Amino acid sequence: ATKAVAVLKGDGPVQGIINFEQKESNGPVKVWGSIKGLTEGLHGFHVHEFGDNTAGCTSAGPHFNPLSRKHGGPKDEERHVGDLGNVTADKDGVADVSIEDSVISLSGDHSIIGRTLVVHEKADDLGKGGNEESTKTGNAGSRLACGVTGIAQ
Amino acid sequence: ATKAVAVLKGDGPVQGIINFEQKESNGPVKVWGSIKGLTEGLHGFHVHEFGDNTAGCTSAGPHFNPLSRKHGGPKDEERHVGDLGNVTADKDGVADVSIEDSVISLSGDHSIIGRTLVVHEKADDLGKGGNEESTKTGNAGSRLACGVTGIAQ
Ligand SMILES: [Cu+2]
Ligand SMILES: [Cu+2]
Ligand SMILES: [Zn+2]
Ligand SMILES: [Zn+2]
Repeated sequence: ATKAVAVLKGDGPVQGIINFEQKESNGPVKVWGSIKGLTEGLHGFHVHEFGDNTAGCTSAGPHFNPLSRKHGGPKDEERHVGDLGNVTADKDGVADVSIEDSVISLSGDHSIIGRTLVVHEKADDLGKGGNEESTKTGNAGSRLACGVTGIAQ
Repeated sequence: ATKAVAVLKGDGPVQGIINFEQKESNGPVKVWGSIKGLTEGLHGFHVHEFGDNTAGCTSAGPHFNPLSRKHGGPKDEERHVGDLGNVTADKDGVADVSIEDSVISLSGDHSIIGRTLVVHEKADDLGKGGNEESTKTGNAGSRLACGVTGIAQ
């Protein structure tokens, strides 16, 4: 399996380790791990275009979007490659992430290797919020923690 | 030109930003930037195999070595792909890095995207130290700071 990992860090208490596994290069990516230091509820969760951490999470740029589409949820045809939707933190502040996605890859043009995984302040509205922002970022708000996605063993 | 960047951090004071530019795939990669908080002198500088920051610099693994060769200097035919040799810190603790290398790439099999750049405590002996450690790490010692190499604009 190609395997990857992103270690999320930010200026606040949010931190975690997200694993990626893709046993077959033409199959889906499994995404799992823990994020702690979160407020309870839903948090936007995306792969952004750049693996650039020179100005914290800001320099990651927008959502990874090689096909130049509008923001959506991961179940939508109209989405960014990087749109993984939401993760859910429990009342103890821990999101135990478990996602499977067939649009991102660990190889090829849709590869997220060397790109930044970001967990956001608020819920991703999945492009249904009735404004321009909904259609670019899902209104998920500010970037709480991020990590460059790296090749793992 | 693909571009990449690594932001180096560790537990101590060592930190910097390293840029990569490769105008042509199969052309040389230019490597430049600045690392501060170093002791004056030579410091080993390598791309390691994994972009895995879960246990700090230790989980980056060994030098990036897809051709299974012995450790060397960047001018040697017998080297690891990740062997970028030494960088030099002036008396104010700053290494102004400026390197061109044609063995690493920002794409293909020798791509360092998603892999960890590491700067070391001691000088790399470029595989000429006559012990077993020399042919693996160059006796560069401990890992002061590291960063996952990410895609930049
Ligand atoms: Cu995002
Ligand atoms: Cu090294
Ligand atoms: Zn999006
Ligand atoms: Zn080496």
